[PDB]
Amino acid sequence: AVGSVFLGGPFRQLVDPRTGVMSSGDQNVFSRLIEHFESRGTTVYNAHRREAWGAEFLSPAEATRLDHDEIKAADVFVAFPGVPASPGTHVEIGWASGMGKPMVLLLERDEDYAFLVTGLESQANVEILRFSGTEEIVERLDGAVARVLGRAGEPTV
Amino acid sequence: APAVGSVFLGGPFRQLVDPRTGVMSSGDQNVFSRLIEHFESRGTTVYNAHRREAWGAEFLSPAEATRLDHDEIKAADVFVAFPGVPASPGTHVEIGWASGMGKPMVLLLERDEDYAFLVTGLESQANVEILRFSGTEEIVERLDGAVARVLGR
Ligand SMILES: Nc1ccn([C@@H]2O[C@H](COP(=O)(O)O)[C@@H](O)[C@H]2O)c(=O)n1
Ligand SMILES: Nc1ccn([C@@H]2O[C@H](COP(=O)(O)O)[C@@H](O)[C@H]2O)c(=O)n1
Repeated sequence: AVGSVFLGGPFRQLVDPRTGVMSSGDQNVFSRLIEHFESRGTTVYNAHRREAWGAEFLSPAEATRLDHDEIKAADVFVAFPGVPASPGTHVEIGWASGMGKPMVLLLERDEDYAFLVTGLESQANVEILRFSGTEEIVERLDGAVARVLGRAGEPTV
Repeated sequence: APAVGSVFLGGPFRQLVDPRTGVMSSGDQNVFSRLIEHFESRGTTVYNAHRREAWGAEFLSPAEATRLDHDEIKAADVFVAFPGVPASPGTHVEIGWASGMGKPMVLLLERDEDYAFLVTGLESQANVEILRFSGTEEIVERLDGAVARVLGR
């Protein structure tokens, strides 16, 4: 029941400078979430896959425009803010919250996140999904997406 | 040049609070204070969390901080911020709020340090001017010109 999702998360910090690409492992976490949605026929926008995991980077101007456009187009925004913080994902969190996009933020359990990320709870249309592994995310994500989509339009601060 | 009514000043906060004392260092408070005074002495109202929260001694809750910052950014004529090295998580959220609402922005980038693609990419896709700097005096000398240019659009 979800037409499209934008999936965000750390990119630069995950690129191995020796290889110019994200590891198999980091690619796998994003790929699990991408396939989770795509298997239901949902369109998934994701820069990491788009840019061949770091091998075919866009220019900063192109990356920025395309990401904003894809977030605007998508029904829901799902993202890992990152530990340490992903600068681009944090910009994206600002774009999405500022435009009233339904959001699911994937936060590592027992890690500290920014005041301006956790403070979005109850003030933007956001659900926080704390996780201790990728399987937990896969198990809980559909419920969280459905809830924030169900709230789209409810007034928020 | 356009009249400048108000500025929201952002930058690293958590990473600058000395865990030994619970407050920002003198040197760090001074950077923000100089920029605040720069604007206020020129008739411009300044919104700034660092001063508001007593340099770390009087933090707001995450919810209050988030709401107040978003509201003050929405209110302000221009957004001026240090994205930080290393990146300030909250300032990057604020950069997203400001760019997303089409706010005139001046981003203060340390010269010869690397910043994010989605920050430098704003230079051409949003109403932003990047001001690279090697010291506080350079920022103070160049800020009015940068503000005038973004406010003019
Ligand atoms: N080359 C890049 C770098 C970041 N980004 C966007 O910003 C986020 C990652 O930011 P970082 O590289 O700063 O961690 C991703 O969610 C992605 O959408 C991008 O689309 N292309
Ligand atoms: N307690 C806090 C923490 C962050 N912030 C906002 O976010 C930025 C700082 O983010 P960090 O603390 O993540 O570096 C500032 O520009 C400030 O406006 C705040 O207003 N109050």
